[PDB]
Amino acid sequence: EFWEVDASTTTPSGEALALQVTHQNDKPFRPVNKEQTQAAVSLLEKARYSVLEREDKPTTSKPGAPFITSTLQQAASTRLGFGVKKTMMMAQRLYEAGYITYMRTDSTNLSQDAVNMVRGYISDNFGKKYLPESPNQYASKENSQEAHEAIRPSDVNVMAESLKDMEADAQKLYQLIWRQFVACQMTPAKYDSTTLTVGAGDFRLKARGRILRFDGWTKVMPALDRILPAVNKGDALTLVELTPAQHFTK
Amino acid sequence: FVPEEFWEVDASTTTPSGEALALQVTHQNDKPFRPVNKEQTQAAVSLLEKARYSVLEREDKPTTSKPGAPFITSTLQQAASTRLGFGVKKTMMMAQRLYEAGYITYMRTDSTNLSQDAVNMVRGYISDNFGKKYLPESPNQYASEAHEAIRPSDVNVMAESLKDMEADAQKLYQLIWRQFVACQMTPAKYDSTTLTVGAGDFRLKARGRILRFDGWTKVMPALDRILPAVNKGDALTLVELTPAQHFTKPP
Ligand SMILES: [Zn+2]
Repeated sequence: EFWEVDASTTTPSGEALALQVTHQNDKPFRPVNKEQTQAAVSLLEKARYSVLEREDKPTTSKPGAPFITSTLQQAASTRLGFGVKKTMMMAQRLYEAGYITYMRTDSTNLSQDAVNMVRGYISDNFGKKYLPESPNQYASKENSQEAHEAIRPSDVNVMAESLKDMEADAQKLYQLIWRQFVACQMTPAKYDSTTLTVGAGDFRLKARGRILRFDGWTKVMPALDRILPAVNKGDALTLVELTPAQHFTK
Repeated sequence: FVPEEFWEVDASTTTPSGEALALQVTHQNDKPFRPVNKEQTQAAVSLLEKARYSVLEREDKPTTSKPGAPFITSTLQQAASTRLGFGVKKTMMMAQRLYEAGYITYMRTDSTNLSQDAVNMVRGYISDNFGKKYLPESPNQYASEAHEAIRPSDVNVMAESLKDMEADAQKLYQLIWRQFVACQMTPAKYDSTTLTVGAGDFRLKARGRILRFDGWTKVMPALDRILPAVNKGDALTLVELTPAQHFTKPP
């Protein structure tokens, strides 16, 4: 058996930052028993934590394409817990009430009027950094009347909340469709794929993930590694909790 | 630090689709699982390692996380301890400093009240700096000597632009400022999933939640992940059981 110790800390600005104890005395931390682990905890409890290093690799996250039947079914399942049957049923009701485009489609195509309508909405409700220079294209081939279209809101100015006549699930499904559509025409989110190294007494702790630099499309559609609060080399952290756990090789 | 009164045992599993699923033991023999020492934890592990894991139930439902009330003396001390690492005397001293300088309301109070002017002031700020979805239709009132909660005299004055206030007082102000603004913002909303699992004489659960709207957490960070698809009756592959205990900074 061996033990691991995770630590919960608070950044200078009061944000939560989870770390894993990786080293003690410059070597790998892996106590073999409760005795050694609890002693490490005592020491960890009394140490002063600070960020020793922050290694960044700039990255950008592109919004996803507007929904089609397959992607709507996957997203509704994941974000809303809706099975395939419920999803198509609610999509059907929405389509028939005239709130969204046809629900059976395998094309991410957006008509010209739809692109202009959403870019107008983005331009009116968000800063200019949220609007790409040109429309975001998904799927090769442009629109032309009777062509297929992605599943999208008939009118972007209509929010799920305004659908007072549709049942709860239909409204939730509409909000999901609405968000994916608006987000697909917004700019990429920008992050710093990072590794934070923290020093505490004789220990070294680490966290890996990404720090948000610009939310971009995520402002309307929350993105599903993990987002770490921004911290800089030299910053002090406040220890709030230590969690030792026991693991077995087999 | 303060060790929790009970240890806990987590299970690392896999679903029929091969996706990782993390669980926590909640019951043994139908009663709450509450091992008081490492020893009774080893026992539970021995029984769980040889058991069969099956999904008993899956629940998906919308949940909300309302903002907390504006600070009063006690809650400010606690938040300052946790978020800034300030001892009570240091907090009160910085508070006294911020007060005598006219930046915050009186720092010794048990009241979560906010004057009509204060409310209108902060809602105005919220309206100008955030979307419409961030401003409650009606103000938020909290349940509850002074007569008003600790809050900034002016919402427009930011900690950064204080003055002859030292570093910690500026930080203490930001904390007070953020709590004040967030208490008048809308709730954060999520879509939660709860999985219940059966194994031998034990029951375990997994809780996950997807953020749908950050609301108040946009200005005041809250202090979890996406659960894989599985259905009632699905068997799970057991990977490893992990006893664990939490040590938390004392009040
Ligand atoms: Zn076709």
